[PDB]
Amino acid sequence: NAPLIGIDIGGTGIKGGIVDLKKGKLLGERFRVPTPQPATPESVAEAVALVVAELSARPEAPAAGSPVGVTFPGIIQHGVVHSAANVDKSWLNTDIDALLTARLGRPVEVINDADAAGLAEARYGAGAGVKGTVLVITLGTGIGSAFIFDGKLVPNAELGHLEIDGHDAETKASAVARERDGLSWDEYSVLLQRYFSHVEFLFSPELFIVGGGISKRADEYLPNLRLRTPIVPAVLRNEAGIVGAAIEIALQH
Ligand SMILES: OC[C@H]1O[C@@H](O)[C@H](O)[C@@H](O)[C@@H]1O
Repeated sequence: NAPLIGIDIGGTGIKGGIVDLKKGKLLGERFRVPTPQPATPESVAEAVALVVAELSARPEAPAAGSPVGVTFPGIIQHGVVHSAANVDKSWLNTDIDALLTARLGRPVEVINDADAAGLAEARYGAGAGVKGTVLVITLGTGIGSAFIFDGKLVPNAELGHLEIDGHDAETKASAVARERDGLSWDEYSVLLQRYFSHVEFLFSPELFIVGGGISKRADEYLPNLRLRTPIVPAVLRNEAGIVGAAIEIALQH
């Protein structure tokens, strides 16, 4: 049926795509603009507007007033941001749905970035057909987590902020932390063994799906892990957030 525009707000880039929910893929190429710095509500709103404007002008674009799905790296409750771990703190308590709807001139509904990735994996990726608890852990600027149960999203799980060995988990195990501390893939594997085995004890999941940029290098560390839970890289990576954002619109509507 009718495609929907999905927007993924990341630390280094704000990208979007026209999503065909029938195939779980994008129509045409994804479009990206640099994440403004500082990334404030006002600057980010402008960047999102540019991405949406570009996609809306394409022949394969959905109706001009169709709702747009957008991701954000934080807790989202009733369109309001409740955490801003790696973004400007001015985002806290910001009604992002209202902010973007006003700027774009069409309905906009935001969802956590990891949650969106989870919806996508559950519907079109490594989580399809898997019942029970499925945890999608994304490794990038921060550590994101989508809690899926029986194919349904249990919203806003922030497992990247579990405390492990005296530290906020992502401060030591994010993709960024790995480079900052000069860790080899094997040393990083030690940190991940600790993280996943801990989360495994916390939830006894049926499956772990690893997302985020460096999940593309999963063969460098997953083979070293010794878990009771099967663990595989995510099917969608560069487009997981975009697709998941569109899925959320559909589910809500
Ligand atoms: O972007 C990945 C994750 O980073 C964490 O620091 C944020 O708290 C999460 O909301 C986000 O999903």
